[PDB]
Amino acid sequence: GGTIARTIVLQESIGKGRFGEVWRGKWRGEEVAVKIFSSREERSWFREAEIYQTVMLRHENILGFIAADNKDNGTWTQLWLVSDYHEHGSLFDYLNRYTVTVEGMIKLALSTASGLAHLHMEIVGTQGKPAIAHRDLKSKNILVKKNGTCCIADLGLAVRHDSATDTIDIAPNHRVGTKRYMAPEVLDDSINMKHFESFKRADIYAMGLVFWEIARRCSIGGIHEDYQLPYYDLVPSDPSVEEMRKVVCEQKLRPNIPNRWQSCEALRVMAKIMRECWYANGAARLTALRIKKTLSQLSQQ
Ligand SMILES: O=C(Nc1cc(Nc2c(Cl)cnc3c2OCO3)ccn1)C1CC1
Repeated sequence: GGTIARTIVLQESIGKGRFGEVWRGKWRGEEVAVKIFSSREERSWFREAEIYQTVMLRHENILGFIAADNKDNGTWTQLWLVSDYHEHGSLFDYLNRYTVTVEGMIKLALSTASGLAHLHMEIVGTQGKPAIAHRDLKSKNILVKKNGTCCIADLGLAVRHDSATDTIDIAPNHRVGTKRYMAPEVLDDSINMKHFESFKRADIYAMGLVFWEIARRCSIGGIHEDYQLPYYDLVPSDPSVEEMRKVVCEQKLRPNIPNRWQSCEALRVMAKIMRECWYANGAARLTALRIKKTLSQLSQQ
């Protein structure tokens, strides 16, 4: 019989995401992470399996996919996605728990940017990889590895591009992701969803917000900010699209960039990146590749 889900033993509930539930399990004694969906969540499970099985997707900054599988407990069927397990868990949890050095902040930012640039990059060839946009990037969907680098997870809302015929592989709906991190053009439904570049540009805005979350926790001489989500100072917990739109589109506010960040070159570079991710017009935003190059150069300095 089956060689994956059949031989994995669940040990601990991690939490619920948008769809399904995440567990820590053991496969041949090795820790793995398992996202479990019910029968009525088959479409979400299949789509996420489909994205993870994209040719040439594997990358140190994308969550390591092990397998999609079914498991029948004798009463109902569970739909499984099995991945690498990372003890730290999400970047959200990590940044709540800890402060980071300049070096640590750069490692988190660069690795996140490298993951995104890999998603975004079309790789030509017989085993070519289509460009992929995530559509729900946030600190809760990025995991921190033991080596202090990040990998991106939760690929179920992603869209894939066919460059040749110029088509996206699904018919995407407006506003599928996390409201707090929606780009201005997503918030007001102005985004042109026939244009794949628009989804890439929306991801960059969200990454900018994640970079802000990280930079806050960069402690220099004991001085740092408390952990906050972007827009903590302007919208309620669990904000509505209208609440978000009023702040982001009408008032045109972005997360505050503290004065203390100009006094350190690494923070200065990060703050400049954030601004250039946060333009209301997506076409003006930096690319993931450019951001990766800037952070790579910085980590060398
Ligand atoms: O939570 C922890 N680790 C952890 C959590 C993961 N979450 C996810 C996410 Cl976010 C999305 N898709 C998944 C996941 O697992 C399978 O598919 C993955 C790996 N490791 C440690 C704090 C206990």
